[PDB]
Amino acid sequence: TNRSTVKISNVPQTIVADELLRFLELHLGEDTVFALEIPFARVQFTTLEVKSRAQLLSSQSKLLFKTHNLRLSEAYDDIIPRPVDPRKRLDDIVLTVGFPESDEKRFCALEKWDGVRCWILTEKRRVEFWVWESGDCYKIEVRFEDIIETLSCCVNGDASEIDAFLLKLKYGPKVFKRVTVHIATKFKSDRYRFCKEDFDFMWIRTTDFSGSKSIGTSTCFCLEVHNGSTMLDIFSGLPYYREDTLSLTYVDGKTFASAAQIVPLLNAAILGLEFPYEILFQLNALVHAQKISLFAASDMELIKILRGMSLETALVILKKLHQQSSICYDPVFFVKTQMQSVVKSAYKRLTEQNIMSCQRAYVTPSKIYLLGPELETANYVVKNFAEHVSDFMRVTFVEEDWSKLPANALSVNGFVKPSRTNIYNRVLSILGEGITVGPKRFEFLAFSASQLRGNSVWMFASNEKVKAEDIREWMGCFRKIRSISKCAARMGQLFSASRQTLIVRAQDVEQIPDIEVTTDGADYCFSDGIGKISLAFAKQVAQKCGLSHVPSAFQIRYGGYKGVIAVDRSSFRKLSLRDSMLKFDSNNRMLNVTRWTESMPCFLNREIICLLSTLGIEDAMFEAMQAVHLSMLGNMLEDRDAALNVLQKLSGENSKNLLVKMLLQGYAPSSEPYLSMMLRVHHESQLSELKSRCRILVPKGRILIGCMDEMGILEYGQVYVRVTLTKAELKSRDQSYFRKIDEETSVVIGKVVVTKNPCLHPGDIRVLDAIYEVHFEEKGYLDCIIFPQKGERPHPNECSGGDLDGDQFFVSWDEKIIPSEMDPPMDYARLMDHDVTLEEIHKFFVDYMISDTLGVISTAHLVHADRDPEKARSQKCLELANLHSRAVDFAKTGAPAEMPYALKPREFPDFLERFEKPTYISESVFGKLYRAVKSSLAQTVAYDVTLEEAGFESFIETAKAHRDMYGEKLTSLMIYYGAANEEEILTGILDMKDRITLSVKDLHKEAMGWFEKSCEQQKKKLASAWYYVTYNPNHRDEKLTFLSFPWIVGDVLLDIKAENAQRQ
Ligand SMILES: [Mg+2]
Repeated sequence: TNRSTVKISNVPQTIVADELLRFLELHLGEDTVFALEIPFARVQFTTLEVKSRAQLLSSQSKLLFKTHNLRLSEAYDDIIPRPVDPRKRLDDIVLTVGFPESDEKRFCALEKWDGVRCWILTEKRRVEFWVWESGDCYKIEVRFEDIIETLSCCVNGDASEIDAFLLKLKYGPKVFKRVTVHIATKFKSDRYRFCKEDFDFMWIRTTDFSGSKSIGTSTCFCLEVHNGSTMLDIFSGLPYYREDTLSLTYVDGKTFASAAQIVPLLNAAILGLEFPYEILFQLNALVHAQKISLFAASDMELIKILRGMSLETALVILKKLHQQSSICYDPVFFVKTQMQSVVKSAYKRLTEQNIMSCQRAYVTPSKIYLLGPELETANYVVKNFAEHVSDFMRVTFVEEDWSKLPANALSVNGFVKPSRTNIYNRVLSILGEGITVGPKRFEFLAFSASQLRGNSVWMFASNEKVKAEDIREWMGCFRKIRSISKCAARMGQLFSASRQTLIVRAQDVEQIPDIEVTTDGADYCFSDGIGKISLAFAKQVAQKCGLSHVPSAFQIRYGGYKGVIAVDRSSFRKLSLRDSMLKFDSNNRMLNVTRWTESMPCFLNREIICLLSTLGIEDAMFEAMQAVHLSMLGNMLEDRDAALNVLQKLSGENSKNLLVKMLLQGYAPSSEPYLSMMLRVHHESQLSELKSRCRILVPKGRILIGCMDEMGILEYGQVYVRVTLTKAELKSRDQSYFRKIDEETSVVIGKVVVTKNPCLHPGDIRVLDAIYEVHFEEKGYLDCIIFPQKGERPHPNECSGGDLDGDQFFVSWDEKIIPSEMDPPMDYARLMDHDVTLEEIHKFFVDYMISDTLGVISTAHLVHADRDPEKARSQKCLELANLHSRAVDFAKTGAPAEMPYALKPREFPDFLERFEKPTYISESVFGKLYRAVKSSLAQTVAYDVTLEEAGFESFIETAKAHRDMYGEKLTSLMIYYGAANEEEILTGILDMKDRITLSVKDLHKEAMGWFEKSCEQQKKKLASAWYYVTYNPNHRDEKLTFLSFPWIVGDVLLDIKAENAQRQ
């Protein structure tokens, strides 16, 4: 319960471990100390009886070495994780990994290991098995969440009822390797040495040590323990322990041994002509999800039954097999039952609805996890190659728990050289040789920047029609690119979502030169990515995007000139691009607009709050703004303000949202059940965000796309910010921070704080001056901060490392957070002849995994910023800001940003919900916001529908089938991914693709709803909407529990409600 690791009190640095080893011998029992640490010293004892006796002697205060007293304090983190309970440390056991081969009582002994040291750790929730395969030692650790079922087994004779203990895993263990340095053993106390049993060496994560790779291809661990008197262990401490002991007999698992370093959990080549894109992937998906066993899919019966039957029914039956949460030990029986009890548009929907059925694969450190076809937003590559959409595969590299791969897993990081571990080599080998799910071999083609951040890789099966290399030829990569950075940029440019604007003539594209100052040594270009566009081209681009207004600037990727282009009414050339926007060469002379300039609501971040506090904004100022935010959030369940205060701006909802529709012209949020539940979900999301990432909205502030003034009027330290006034801002206008330009928009006149999204170094917070230019009408910039054309240094450049390639700048006129003084900024300062190879791109991906994520670097900066007197100007914080800049620049220079141990957060703020880390209270630097958030958190309508929304007699009742079909589809989606009882598009938002899986059934319902409507439409569309409302609300006692079927036609329902209210 304490791990016997006692944090020693103040001790001198001139202390010998052998001295304390022998001194403790004269004070406690003989050889009764396990481990010892001296840098805040730690001593681990053998048991909890020898511990609490030193504490008893510590309370007696007798122990005093030399002239220094010892105050043995509370138990800190374990020096070496060992089970203090003598019984929990099981040694010399027989461990066999396998799967139940679809019988629930027979086990595939894939590989048997003898001498396994099973350490069942409760405080640190993990059971670590120490194996000794070959000549090296490996540790197999389950995580107490891997175990979905622990069973009491009887593998040998029935004389002993309890002989083995099964450990059914759902994610798969993390395998480590015993690697030593053979260095001097003393090192005073040393970190892992001084142990009684010589627990030296390091534990680096590696792959399946078994030649047969039995660890990966096994979903269960069997622990043949010598004694069955261990009921107390392997009990409710191990999750899901049934008391019903099962008789388990071993079977030969030699037929499932695969030596392939890729995809160790797939079916063998025992298929004649079976289609792998629709069964083998789905069968392997079932095996990985453990819905059926590996022998359940490799058996002749199921293979022959699926081969004989139709493919569409096969997809349906395999999906239904994947539906149930238990392990189907009789997939043949399930398939036969669904066959006998069968109860009897087009795949190219991405060309129209921009949604693909992608077959993603999470490649863990030692296992493959195929996840079948899943609906996500389509990208340009599949948009072009929809003929082979089933040949794509979104390969993601995870850490055996569907979590992000740690840098420690892929790199060792007391070491002389950063030697990459076996996980990095495995990822490189998989990216090279590809994933082979049967006949289809998925080999790497390219990845996106977000995919790089998400550790996701696309792989194409080399179909006979088009090879996986020809698509790379289409995308323009690996053709003539010379640098890995620009190769990755070109690869990612064709994956990010965008809108295809008008095709632009190459002759109409002017090339206006860049603006560079080149002062103070650094070469700084003012027009780093900002271009131009004519007003006519702007209007046609706007209507191409889908807007009725002309945005000030568009973030574009036209050809290779990636950047943002502003609307100049003086400009007559169509596109007037620049050289500084060039990233790669491309003949695709057509605009690809990602996002335009809109007045996106502002919201602070923990990094922005940290820097503003460091520059001199008191914590009592942020707390007041968060108090206003929490006041706005508390009454959203009880006031109509949520229509234009929470959903409109705090969340991603807009004027076309259904909740906004029924709140702008509807009743209170708590009146309607669907409205109340969706508003409660939004409330939970906003509170969780504000508690995690302090998105404190500033009404006097807007996050705006950076832009440059194309005329020389704006000077250094001066910016132009003309923003369309919000409704609340329209109500309270004509202030010192604004002046009326039009009936709708106003330009800031006062001081403005400007910083980029990362915003980690004190100095990116720039207190610029918002000035009104007499040329506001001539150029008409809107919802975009206008950086000066000339000056000592470009303002986005001194905003950390920002530039006008579409980077959004945090701009707020709110005087409360505007610093009195601004810190002077950081400096923010190779075409190898070997060209770009596929292996080089794989190495770039691997090294990006080596580099620590921007999120963890920002979190560590927060940790080191919440205690130091200089919050962000601290040496730790400045060095880690430089490291964060290196991590951002990794997309340009492939040097991983390995955060050192000195910069690692030893103890984490209470604001960050890091339960594994040792938390310290953070009442110093705006940690009061978390406490305020917690304090704020811890402070049918059928008749109404039939009256004010269903006045016209519908009497259709055709929506009952939809409620039994679309409701069935929603229940299927909830069973597949969801966990709550929500039936709306936010079902998975408790979410990356749940809004895509959902809102498609509603889109299917919308198609189904109009299909059942014969159109006028008052007798068809309104009738169907009223029938759905009556089916859901009036018969809510039925077995539907949806409350969202009428919301699929919710626009029509709200229109009918307004029409009935208009007639009244
Ligand atoms: Mg940028």
